Amino acid sequence: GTEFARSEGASALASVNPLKTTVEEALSRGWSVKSGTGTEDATKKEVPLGVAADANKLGTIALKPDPADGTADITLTFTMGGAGPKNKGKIITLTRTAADGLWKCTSDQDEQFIPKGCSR
Repeated sequence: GTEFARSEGASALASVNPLKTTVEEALSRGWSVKSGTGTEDATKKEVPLGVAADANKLGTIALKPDPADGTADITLTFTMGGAGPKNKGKIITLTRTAADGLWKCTSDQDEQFIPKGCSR
């Protein structure tokens, strides 16, 4: 009824959207990306995303595959387990397709709370 449903969606997207850059910069070096926080590992040539899975209390951030080397499709998901009733259990998915390097955003939210630039 009084849930902040549109702001929840915007907050979730804002937690994962910046990670596109992180991913591209790693792949441009020929390094892999791995989930979580920490330091670059020059032995395995892995760069962490730099963000904790629970950085945003609306939900959880995940990367697949983990680690990711750019030779397969990458997905970054925000799973809204901490959200109010309209958005609880919904998932925003950013996918980078390996064949062309393009990103897309899809959500299974109700259409009216899907953030700008994302589709069903």
